Amino acid sequence: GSSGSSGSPNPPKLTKQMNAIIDTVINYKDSSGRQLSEVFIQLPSRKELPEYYELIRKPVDFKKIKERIRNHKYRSLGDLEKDVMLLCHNAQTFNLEGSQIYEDSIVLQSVFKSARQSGPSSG
Repeated sequence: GSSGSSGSPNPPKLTKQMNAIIDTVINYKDSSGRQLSEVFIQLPSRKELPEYYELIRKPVDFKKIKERIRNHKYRSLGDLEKDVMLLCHNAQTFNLEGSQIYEDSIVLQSVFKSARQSGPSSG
């Protein structure tokens, strides 16, 4: 099973870490201005595109991932990875390979990992 009440609110050292990563991933750009996270901001409704929810297991978005950090939901950094990686995979599953949205997914990932290290942390 799993347990861990949300007694005290995550510290500034942890919360910040989460933000840094994402804040960088979502802000990360590839084209000459055309961001990628754009197509990863909001998702299609269940009525318009239901099939999406049929194949996709957990169609999560970015607005939700962030809403959690501010909701003291995520217990540890790992949790963030579970979603972040999910929000990406979901795409590679829907969007064809070597496609426009595809490549992006792969990129966002490379940025996520790097972020963890390359951040505001300045000894």
